[PDB]
Amino acid sequence: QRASVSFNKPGHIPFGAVQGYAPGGVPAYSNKHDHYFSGERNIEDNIFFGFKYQCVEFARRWLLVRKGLLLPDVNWACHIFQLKEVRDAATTESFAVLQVRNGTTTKPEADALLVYPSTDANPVGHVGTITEVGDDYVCVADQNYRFHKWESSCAYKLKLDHRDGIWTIIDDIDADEIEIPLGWLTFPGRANRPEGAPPVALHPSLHFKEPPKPYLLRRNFLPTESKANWLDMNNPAERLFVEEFGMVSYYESNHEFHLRCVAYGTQLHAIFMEATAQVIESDEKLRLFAIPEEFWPRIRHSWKYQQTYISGRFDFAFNNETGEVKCFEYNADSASTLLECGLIQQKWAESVGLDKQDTRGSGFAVERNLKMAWANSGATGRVHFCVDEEREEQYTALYCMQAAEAVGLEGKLCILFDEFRFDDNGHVVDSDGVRVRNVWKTWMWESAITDYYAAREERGENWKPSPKDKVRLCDLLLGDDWEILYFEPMWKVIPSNKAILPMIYHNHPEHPAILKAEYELTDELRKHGYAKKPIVNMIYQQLFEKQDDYYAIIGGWMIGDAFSGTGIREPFAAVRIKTDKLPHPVTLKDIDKMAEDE
Ligand SMILES: [Cl-]
Repeated sequence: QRASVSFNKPGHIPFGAVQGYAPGGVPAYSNKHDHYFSGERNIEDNIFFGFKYQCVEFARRWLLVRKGLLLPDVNWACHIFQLKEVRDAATTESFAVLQVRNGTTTKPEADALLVYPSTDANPVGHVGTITEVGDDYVCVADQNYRFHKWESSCAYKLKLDHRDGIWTIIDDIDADEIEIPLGWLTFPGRANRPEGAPPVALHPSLHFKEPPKPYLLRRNFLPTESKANWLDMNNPAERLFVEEFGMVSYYESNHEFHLRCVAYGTQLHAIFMEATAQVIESDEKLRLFAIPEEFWPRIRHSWKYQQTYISGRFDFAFNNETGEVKCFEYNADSASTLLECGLIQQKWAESVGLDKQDTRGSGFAVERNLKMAWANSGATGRVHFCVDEEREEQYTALYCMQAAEAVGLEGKLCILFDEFRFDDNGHVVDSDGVRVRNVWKTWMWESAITDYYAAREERGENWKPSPKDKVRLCDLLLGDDWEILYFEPMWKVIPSNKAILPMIYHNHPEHPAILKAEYELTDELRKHGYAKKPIVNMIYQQLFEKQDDYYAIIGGWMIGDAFSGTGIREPFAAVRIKTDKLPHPVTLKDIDKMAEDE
């Protein structure tokens, strides 16, 4: 009936899989899906090509293999069009490129970098490689645009229009979204390196140097400008926040700290998902995780049916001396503190004047990634956002709801269960008679399980749902309709259970962020030092080694499948990321931009 959903889209190939080869033997690797950021550098033979696998990464790696020229650092792809100078990889000698505008009498040529402008859904623009030119087409090799396995030596072919001697490359593959590139960069006077030529030997001056150690430093600040009414009371979420909490100190990181969180967060999310699958398929593990046996079929169906999810938050610890990040838990079934990270902390920074050019807020990607999670969640139609009478649950719901609605979903906030009736056929419908199909909720699956059993005593087990009956939590979350999409799905209780911590350590002891953890105390744990943590028996976890006497826990947000930001609790504290200044930016608008924006 209703079809299974997943964040993996048909015919898109996994992250890092080879899509194909541009002429001259340059592989394009999959970046999973658009706007995906891995946090992982691609460094081969001491050359830093870019982030696995963004479009500038391919451009730089292509340019080096094909022509032996090194593309300088540039943050936004569209800014490549203002490039005047690359460097010869072997000599470091400067080499001048030629800017050729699209839509003039100059025909494009093979072995040029094609640059797309910034659009509304592609703020960074795009770069690819023109591999071949015909009388009415150009072939383009790139990364991070199309995710299919290539059938030939390019990702796609673009129309090349010719009218009155004027040549215009038009991207009209997708029907509505017609994009017209800015132009392309040629490398006049530089031949392609020979077939079979030995690899390019980068001059030692141009090798990747060790970036500075991550840092996370507590700062104390006396504001220059301080705004009194810095939240928008016409936004419901912000109004409820001000009603809970009302209208200095903060944390500053560097970009290396942020990247480590993105990389470790993304990698851990996969590790936790892998261990969740092992629990799902084991009866003994389901028992250990205190899933009642009666719900085993329900939770196993959830795991197969719904591989989408909106939010989850790691708890990280960080050591400033060693740069080490460790993970204590994945609060994978929660959205608590999202609004604070995604919005409040930036608006606070602006009010006291911290929104200077030299930093950005650490929850900058949250809003965009939320919209993206909702768009690829599988939820269509009406989504009921279901909360208790707690302001925090309400404003978390409203913030997730704003994102849903921004991508064409229709939201209804439901506080407790008065919005809902059973119709003449035993189904939960709302006050518009619309039958429930999608539920985002703050209600915990454990509370639903408890409500399920209470209702079972109260109502009987011969009980048929009828229109006279009040809808309860267990009818909303654990009803006869197992094809309702739930945000956060039922299986999400598994990665959230600390019983998983020994499993991820057994599976992945090599991972730098993984704490040693066992179900029984081992002499290794006694020697290192341990904490004994209960689970709904015990787990024993290794101990992990204060600024102005403040202990701080870092929250690392997964929003859909994207690591989307950090927030701190000492009590909620703002996190600012100091921006990497480029010494030799290609254009002034590229300063303070971030490759994370792609
Ligand atoms: Cl459907």
